[PDB]
Parts: sequence; structure tokens; C-alpha cells
Amino acid sequence: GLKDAYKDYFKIGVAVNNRNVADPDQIKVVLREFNSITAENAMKPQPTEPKKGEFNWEDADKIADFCRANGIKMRGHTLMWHSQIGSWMYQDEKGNLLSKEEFYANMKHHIQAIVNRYKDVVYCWDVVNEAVADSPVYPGRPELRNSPMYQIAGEEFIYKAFEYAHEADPDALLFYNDYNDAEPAKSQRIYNLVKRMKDAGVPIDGIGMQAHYNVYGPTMKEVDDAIKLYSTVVDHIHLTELDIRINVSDWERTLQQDQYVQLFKVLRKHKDVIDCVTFWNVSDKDSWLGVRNYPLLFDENYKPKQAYNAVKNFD
Repeated sequence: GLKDAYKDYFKIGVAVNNRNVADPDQIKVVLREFNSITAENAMKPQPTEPKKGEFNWEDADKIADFCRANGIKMRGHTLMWHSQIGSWMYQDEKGNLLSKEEFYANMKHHIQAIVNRYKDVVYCWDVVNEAVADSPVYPGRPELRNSPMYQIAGEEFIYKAFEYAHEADPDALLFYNDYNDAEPAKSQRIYNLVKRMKDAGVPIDGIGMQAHYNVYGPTMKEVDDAIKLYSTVVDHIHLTELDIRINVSDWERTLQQDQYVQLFKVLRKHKDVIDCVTFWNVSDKDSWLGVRNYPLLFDENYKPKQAYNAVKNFD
């Protein structure tokens, strides 16, 4: 078990689909290896509430019950995002954005509904996902993505999402989650956002590095640097959706093993702040990226690659 080999460092997590927790083959692996679960899709805004007031709890209830049942705590993925979210939250179906008052009321009601239903099992939440702009942000352009949320409320909508989550479960750790988390320009922006949040008194406990890396990746030097930067502003860091894609050869196979091995070194050296490393999907078979891309430490048949033994046993 990976969770065991890293007992003294951080939890080892995985994001699951409906089958991953219903099939005894897949369940065996999940239960062996991981001590943290995220719903891959069952807890996002559109899946759980595609029309105002019309909830669909069925899929998430299964994964949560799986987690209650086997004594694993969940990361709640996510409360707010520009994708997989019902239009109704920010616009009126003519296609006109709502006012900041209605938008806020929608975000509040949704967050109360979901946080309240799973707070017994969920230990932390990705409260806002992917609000920072992608690189190249010229001097004086906005550092935030220009989503409908941002168009209605500016940066404030982020502060609110966090206030509402905190009021709904004051004991949950609250994370800002984003991708290209080790890129030099974007991490600076992610740092800057979280710094403004704290200076406004927003209750943010942590940063989530998605860690969708590749094999030319970002370099381990950039990761190390990025974890050091985020450490100067929060007490808590998670890798939330770790993946090392190739874009199989035995030299590629090699490249990707080295990469995993060296990454987990860096993480190990930062155990103090790193609480959890979660993998997106259990195996290459389930991977959002596909079997070709050969991400993740288990293969199309849910079997440990050699790279799994490299990361499991270290120093």
C-alpha cells in the first residue's frame, strides 16, 4: 500500500468514478493503496445541481457511502468553477448575466446544500478551481480568468465562495486549486491571489497544485520552487490531480519512471506542508488522458507498473 509507505509524510489519494467504487476488482486496489478519495465528477456543480433547486445526489452518495463505510475521508471537488456548472448560477437563459446579488445567492445556496450533505465525510474542499489566467499576462492586464463569474463580481466572487464554505463547515480546510501550478509566471499569480485573499481576511487554509505534469513536465526545480513559494503564504499544500503523461517505448517508460521518482523526492522533502498527494484516476484505463498517454502508476489491467515499486520504496 502506497498510503502505508508514506504514512509519515502525507496521505496518498485518488479521484474515483462510479465503477471504481462498485467493482470488487477496482475496490480491492483502491482500498489497498489510498487513504483519501476525491469524486472525479460526482460533486461538481452541474452534476449535483443542473437546475436551481433540482439536486442529483445519487452518484456522490455512492462514493461518500463507500468512504463512510471504509473509514476514508474525502476531498470535496469543487464548489465553484467556470466549467461543469449550470448556466443558471450566473445567467438568465436569455443569455444575460445576473447581478452580483443573485449570482452570490446562487453560489451560497449551492455551497450550503452540498457542504451540508457531506461535511461528515469531507475533510477539505476545492472551493474555487482554476480562476487564475493562463500565461502570457501582459503588464496591467487582469491576472484572473475572464469567466462569467469574474465578469459579474470581479475577484470578490472568490472571497465569497470561501466565506460561504467556511460558514457551512468551519472545520473544513479550504483550498484554492489550479493547474500549471509549477510554471514560474502562473505560480506567482497564484501566490499573489492567495496573498490578497489572506490580506482581505478570507478563510483560506491551503493551495492545491493540480500536478497535471508531463515527462518534459515542468522541471523538478520549478516544482520545488513553487512549493517553496506557496509555503510562504499557506500552511497546507496538496497535490490534487497528479498525472505524468508521455506526450509505449521503454525509454519513454524510463523517462516517466525517473520523473515520478524525482517528483516524490521533492514532495518528501516538503512533507511538513504537503498533507496529501492525490492521483487523478486509479489506472491508465480510467485516466481522463487515455491509455496511450500512459500516466499514473497502474496499467490498463489495474496492475502496478515497475514505477510503482520505485516510488513505494525509497530511503
